[PDB]
Amino acid sequence: EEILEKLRSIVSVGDPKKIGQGASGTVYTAMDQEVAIKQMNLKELIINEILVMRENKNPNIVNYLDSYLVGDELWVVMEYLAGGSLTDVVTETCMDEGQIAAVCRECLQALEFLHSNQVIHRNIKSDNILLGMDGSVKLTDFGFCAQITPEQSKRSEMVGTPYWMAPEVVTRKAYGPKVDIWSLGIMAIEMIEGEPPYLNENPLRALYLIATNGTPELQNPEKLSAIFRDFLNRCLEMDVEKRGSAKELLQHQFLKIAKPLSSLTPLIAAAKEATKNNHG
Ligand SMILES: CNc1ncc2cc(-c3ccc(-n4ccnc(C)c4=O)cc3Cl)c(=O)n(CCCN)c2n1
Repeated sequence: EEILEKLRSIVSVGDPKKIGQGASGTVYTAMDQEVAIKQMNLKELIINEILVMRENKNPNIVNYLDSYLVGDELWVVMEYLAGGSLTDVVTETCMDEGQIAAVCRECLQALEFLHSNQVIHRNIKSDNILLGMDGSVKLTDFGFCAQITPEQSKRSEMVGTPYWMAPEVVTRKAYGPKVDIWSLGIMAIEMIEGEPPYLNENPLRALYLIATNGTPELQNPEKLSAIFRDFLNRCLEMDVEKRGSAKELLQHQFLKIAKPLSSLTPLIAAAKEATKNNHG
């Protein structure tokens, strides 16, 4: 009806000329340069995702291309980043603080371009971090994003992935763009330990634990620099006022030891090889 008609007007009807799959729905790679195209069988959430990315292009954000659809079902074409996801790196390799810092910088820069444009991601995690072969870092999957306004600057709906969700979100309190900061802090734990806290627990158990403990403890804090140790706490602070911002954290001392983005290309190569080991 109405909402489908609005989406119909955004979608192009030109000339449309394989990752495999597939969660909601399936994602492929094709030839019409190398691209990535998703298929969903058919809503305002789709419209919001397409609009936010179409109207907020950035080198630190995976680039939108075009939109098509047959009868129902829908096609979103976007660029392809060949280095894969950060999840493949954090789960198969060890990152030094220099490499961990470099990633956080690119992510904080991607969060500063968003927070200043009244946009909260709300689903920051390593799975939603994609890598270029040159070690470039880009944010993806904005299906959970929420645009804020001068009149309404906060929200109260429970959205995101449990293990990366800030306490104020799981306790159904009002929150802002600093939930992307907590999620960044959890993603830093990924780059240290391989997993977010409580990953062995089921998602509901994790939520309960996040409400209880608040700030999560690292398995081996003594293996970290006092400057990295400081960066984490500035991300994982309970008080929203005390917790750092994308702009504020971009000027942190931990990001000065950031290695060149080229230093992430051996991590990528390792991830690629380890992805081959798991199959054979
Ligand atoms: C591996 N390189 C790589 N590089 C780029 C991508 C891009 C996407 C990707 C990301 C977002 C969208 N998108 C955009 C706007 N509105 C909607 C409804 C939508 O689905 C489509 C794709 Cl195809 C995508 O889904 N993947 C798959 C893994 C991340 N989800 C990608 N993988």
